[PDB]
Amino acid sequence: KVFGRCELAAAMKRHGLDNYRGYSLGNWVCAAKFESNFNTQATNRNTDGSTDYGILQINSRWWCNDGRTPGSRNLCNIPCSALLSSDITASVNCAKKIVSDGNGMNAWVAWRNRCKGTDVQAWIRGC
Ligand SMILES: [Cl-]
Repeated sequence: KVFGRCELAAAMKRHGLDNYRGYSLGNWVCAAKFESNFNTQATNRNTDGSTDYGILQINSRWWCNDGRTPGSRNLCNIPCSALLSSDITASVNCAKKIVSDGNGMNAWVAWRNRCKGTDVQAWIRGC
């Protein structure tokens, strides 16, 4: 599915991301916009043989297992395929683990480059 902005904000809020580990909701909405364009089925292959999966583009070298990535660590203990569901539960649960790992939201390249340092509250304005 392709979420609307406020629709995703509300779902992310129900799943406990607002202010999670120090990151207000607009961070998570901005990250999804620029990672997946709000599409739960987005996928992107990388040079190291990994793939990024789903609404938050979770990576198969470190976080989810896709069975085809060298050096897999599966730190979210989840098949990557579950991260392509239209239900965001598995992606949120893994995102919570990622953002707790010690480098905050910097794991999300698009957030780091395109959201961090901007007024991210604008992403929930009008919702
Ligand atoms: Cl998989």
